[PDB]
Amino acid sequence: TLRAAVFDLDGVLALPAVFGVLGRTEEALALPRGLLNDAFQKGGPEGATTRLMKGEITLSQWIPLMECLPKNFSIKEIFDKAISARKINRPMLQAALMLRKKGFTTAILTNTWLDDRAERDGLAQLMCELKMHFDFLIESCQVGMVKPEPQIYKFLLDTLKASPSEVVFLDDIGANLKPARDLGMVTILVQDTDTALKELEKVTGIQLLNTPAPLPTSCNPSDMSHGYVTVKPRVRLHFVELGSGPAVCLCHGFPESWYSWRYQIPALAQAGYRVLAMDMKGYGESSAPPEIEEYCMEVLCKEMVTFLDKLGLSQAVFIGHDWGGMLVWYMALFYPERVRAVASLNTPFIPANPNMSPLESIKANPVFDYQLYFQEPGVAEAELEQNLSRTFKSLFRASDESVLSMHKVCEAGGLFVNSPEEPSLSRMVTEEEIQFYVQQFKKSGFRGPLNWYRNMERNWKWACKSLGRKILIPALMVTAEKDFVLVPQMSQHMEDWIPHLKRGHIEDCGHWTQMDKPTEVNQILIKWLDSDAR
Amino acid sequence: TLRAAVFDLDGVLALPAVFGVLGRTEEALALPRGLLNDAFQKGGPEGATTRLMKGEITLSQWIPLMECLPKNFSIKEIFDKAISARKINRPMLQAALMLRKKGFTTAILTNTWLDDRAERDGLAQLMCELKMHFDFLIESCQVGMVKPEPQIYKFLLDTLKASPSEVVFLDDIGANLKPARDLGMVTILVQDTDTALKELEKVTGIQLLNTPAPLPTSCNPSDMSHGYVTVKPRVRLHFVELGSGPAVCLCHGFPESWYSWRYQIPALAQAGYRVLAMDMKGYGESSAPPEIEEYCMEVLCKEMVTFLDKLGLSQAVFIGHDWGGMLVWYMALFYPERVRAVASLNTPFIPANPNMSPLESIKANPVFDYQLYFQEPGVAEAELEQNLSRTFKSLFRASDESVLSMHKVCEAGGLFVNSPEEPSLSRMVTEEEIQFYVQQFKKSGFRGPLNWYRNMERNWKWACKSLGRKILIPALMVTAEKDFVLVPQMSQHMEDWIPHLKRGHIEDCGHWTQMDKPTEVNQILIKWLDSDAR
Ligand SMILES: OC1(c2cc(-c3ccccc3)[nH]n2)CCCC1
Ligand SMILES: OC1(c2cc(-c3ccccc3)[nH]n2)CCCC1
Repeated sequence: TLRAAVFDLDGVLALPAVFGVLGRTEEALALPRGLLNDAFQKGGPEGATTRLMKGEITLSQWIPLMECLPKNFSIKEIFDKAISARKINRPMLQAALMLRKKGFTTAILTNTWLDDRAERDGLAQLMCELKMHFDFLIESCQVGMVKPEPQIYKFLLDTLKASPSEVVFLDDIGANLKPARDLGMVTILVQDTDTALKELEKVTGIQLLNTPAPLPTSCNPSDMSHGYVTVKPRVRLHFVELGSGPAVCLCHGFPESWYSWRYQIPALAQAGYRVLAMDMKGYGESSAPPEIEEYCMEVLCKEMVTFLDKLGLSQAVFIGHDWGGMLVWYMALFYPERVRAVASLNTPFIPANPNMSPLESIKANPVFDYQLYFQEPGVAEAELEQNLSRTFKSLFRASDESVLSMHKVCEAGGLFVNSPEEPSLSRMVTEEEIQFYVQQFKKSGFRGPLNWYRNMERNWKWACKSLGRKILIPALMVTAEKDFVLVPQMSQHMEDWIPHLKRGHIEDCGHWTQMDKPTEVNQILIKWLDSDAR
Repeated sequence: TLRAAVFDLDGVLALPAVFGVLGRTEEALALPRGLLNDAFQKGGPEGATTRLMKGEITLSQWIPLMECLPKNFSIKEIFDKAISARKINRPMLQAALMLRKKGFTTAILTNTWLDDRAERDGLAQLMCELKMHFDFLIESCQVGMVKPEPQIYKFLLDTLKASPSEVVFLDDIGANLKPARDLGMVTILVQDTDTALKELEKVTGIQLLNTPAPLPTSCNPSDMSHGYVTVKPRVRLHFVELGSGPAVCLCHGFPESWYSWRYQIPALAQAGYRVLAMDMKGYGESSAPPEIEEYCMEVLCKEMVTFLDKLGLSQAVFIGHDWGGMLVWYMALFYPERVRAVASLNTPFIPANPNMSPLESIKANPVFDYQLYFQEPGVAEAELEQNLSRTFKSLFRASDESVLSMHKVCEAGGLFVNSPEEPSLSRMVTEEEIQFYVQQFKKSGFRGPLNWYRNMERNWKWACKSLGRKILIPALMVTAEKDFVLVPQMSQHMEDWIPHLKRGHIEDCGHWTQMDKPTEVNQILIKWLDSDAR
């Protein structure tokens, strides 16, 4: 019985193989077969390459291997092209990801070097992306041992804390497979990925090939960088930070958390962006003052500006969902100099009606009756705080899983009057994911979050000041087909106020866009960021 | 008697003035005098410009002002050049900085616009740099009021919480000065900065002109973004983060804090870098496990790699001082792919002697006898923790202020045997700055920090593995003339191991480089970052 899987980097987790080059260089440059790729191996265990793979010398020290050849011949150039062409073998990583999800201890065992080239970042980025998905990364140059030497396999077994018979070992080199096999490990010679995965599938008894498209990488709260900024005495804002590049500020809706962006955080960071996933004022680890006025759009926007000020950021791309989407449009209208680009999921931009009170506007639409239920302080707090597990299980559901109506809420006397005491677990969320929201809401409750709805008149007066303005900065509107509150049609006239507005649309998607359709959200956002936000 | 100072942005805190352009455009393009600059003012209070300055419309909406002129004529281009040429009037900001340090309430009052141009970041950066140095920033487009209207001055007075006679008002426009003067405020017509400062000097009774060069901007701990990363169960690393751009990781020495970089943090962020000022393992808000082995170079370096991994950073420029400088050279030798560039202040790179034990090496040099005193667990902790204020006041001193010898420490039985109970406050530190270090050291004490010295044999064995390597990545060595422990001569042979090594040297500088000579440190580091780290 097996509980561990070991993968080689080159020719297994990363394709094309490092030595696929050479074979290609010799052929292309019409050089004698094997000359290059044998001069590279010169001296064997006492040679320059073994010293490099053991970490005795760096790649730049090794470049002068050194060793008729033409004028336009460079080992540096051949190796730069080879390392840069090498991309993650996605089906292989997907299989490793599946085995780990199924309880396996996963590891990368590779014959690698200490890269000190000017272009070393390319490989550093690749290793950073791969290493996060595995329990261990064993590099020859770090341990001072190499494949095929028997010592590295005994080291591998020690790190895994497993007997040889409990381990699968995948490698593209037969010589490096042999010591694993002779110790009693299950081995796979990797030629084409498909047959290697068929062999891995048969041995583990787990479906790896032709499996449904997996969900994007999520976040483990304890493995994140948590940031804290005091925006004013007694008001501190919490955020989760990941990646380098242009700052992308993610703003959640009601009754959410930074965790609502769990599928977007790794994806956007990987796309070349510095992600700042907020816990909005009144939520999670951010401060939750009791006063209603502390949650009016003007104060919330001013505090987001202070957040940028204190972090030393002149600009950030503002991506919002729900109430976050609303704030995000107001950041673009009142502080365009601080907004690099603006994007909203579900929340349209509707200019304020100066001739109609917001209470008149809300009463005119029956979908918005829950907003009137949210007006009286204490009422909705009591219902929502009564049973936190019930609250999140009832709300966080796909379009087909609906349990709550949202209509006639005030007349019925609550959101959960037609709802079960023990709602079933939605396909979008795990029990553990629900419990995270439960734990975050135990700190401050629903007073702060609900206060976002208690400034209708205040927000209306402030928004009326921007009635003569137009949003001329890069903007994106993402509509969700099955959002029965924030309907795609509500966005129809936005081009009148945002002429250069770009659009995205997600079919079979409910209100909880980020967790309902994570892959589609990431795809739309990355495409727009790369084209409009740099 | 005065306690408040108000400055205009244009033609006062920022030069050249916005309208210096036009006068220059008309002249250069041989257009009728005033045509441009009057068509701009068309309609007066009901005109397009007043609507813009009140925040009714954006700058891009205003561009089509609109209004024989040539083919190669563009208001967008004229305004882009004008805004980009405008730089901070450093002597004016320096004067504002002096008044605020002397107890004054400072404010910026400006007739400005909502900038939504593609090049809006330039101005956003300028405002971000200026606003941090003032109590208030009053923008016409945010308040819906403009200069010269009497309402903005009553608003100014309200925000300042001061009577007119307590306020100095500086402006380059006579019309906008008049309402402040007629209310009873002291006013200054700003033409040339020197006479304006002479007038400001006479009225306040504070020296503003020809004052000694001020210290760089420092950090107020409560105004910083504090980050926290768990590198392994029970080990969390704390850092202060400021700025955008390439990640610059600052590593302090013994017995320091992230705060030792207080003068570098704002400067490097302003230079276009993302500063991550660490609380090294065993210090401040970072975890301090008791075990000695937790502080060996191999573990500390591995944890710094995990820190980059969890933050989603493939690379960071590593700048270290003292023990931080040592770690930083080992990051370059063992993880070159994760180090964009490497810089050390005072700490030279000396390869390990494989034929001599580190205890033999330490005994051979009498300057290093304190390291032998630091060996026995509990001994140095007791002396250093006895009186924290005394510990920091005795250590943090300039080359001329020496109170401790560091020689014959073991024979004398301590670092402070020749030291006073109440040492005088060094010129480098304030009482408040000393108290910050006192408060940070109250959490974990000196066990963790001292354990950095308790791995001599372990560190020696690990360093011996890198003896065949060379540092080929961008590197900088900064020597301090009067550091009597980390002498500039100790660095003499570094070119043998780091061939492309760049150098910096600071005269009349002791061991505490960052606080001794902050201006010179910032200048050397920024110059090197911009040339070698991108
Ligand atoms: O959070 C809900 C919600 C979301 C909004 C909203 C308010 C303003 C703008 C956008 C959305 N209002 N209400 C969805 C589930 C139950 C209430
Ligand atoms: O912190 C001190 C110190 C600094 C170092 C050091 C150790 C290793 C490398 C560089 C410096 N060893 N000791 C300076 C004041 C009292 C001790």
